[PDB]
Amino acid sequence: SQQTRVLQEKLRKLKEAMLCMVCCEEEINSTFCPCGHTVCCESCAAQLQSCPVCRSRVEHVQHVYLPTHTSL
Amino acid sequence: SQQTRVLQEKLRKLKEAMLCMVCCEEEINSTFCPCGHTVCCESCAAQLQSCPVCRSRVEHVQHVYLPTH
Ligand SMILES: C[C@@H](O)C(=O)/N=C\c1ccccn1
Ligand SMILES: [Zn+2]
Ligand SMILES: [Zn+2]
Ligand SMILES: [Zn+2]
Ligand SMILES: [Zn+2]
Repeated sequence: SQQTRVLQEKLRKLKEAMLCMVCCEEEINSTFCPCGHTVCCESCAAQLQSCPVCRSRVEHVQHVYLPTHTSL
Repeated sequence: SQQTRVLQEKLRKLKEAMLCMVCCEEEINSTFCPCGHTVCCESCAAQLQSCPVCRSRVEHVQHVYLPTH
């Protein structure tokens, strides 16, 4: 039905929100400290000197283990 | 259809996985440092000495801003 298409869109947007905002290919699993923005995979986070959301300097990157994480 | 029911179930399980493991009522927004387990809301994380997942000592709690919030 049309409702199947609406639910597919909600699921797609929720899954896209869990993907790295820089590469769009890997799951988010890293936090920029101290600002706390959690928007990148570990490979993109290692290459950024400032946060891509708020431009605060990245003092260090904290790996995060989230219950939503998935793998092959 | 049955497909609508399958998608509703996937959405519900994904949303439940974003809720605090201690109170089950608020969204997860805090990380235990240095282990990195991100399983609690701020109020539940504030009072724990050890991580509820791995038992590592909690040196501090980092607030996290997630795009799914
Ligand atoms: C565009 C995206 O794939 C990407 O940026 N990849 C690596 C990188 C390089 C510089 C900064 C952050 N990430
Ligand atoms: Zn990335
Ligand atoms: Zn930031
Ligand atoms: Zn809680
Ligand atoms: Zn832990």
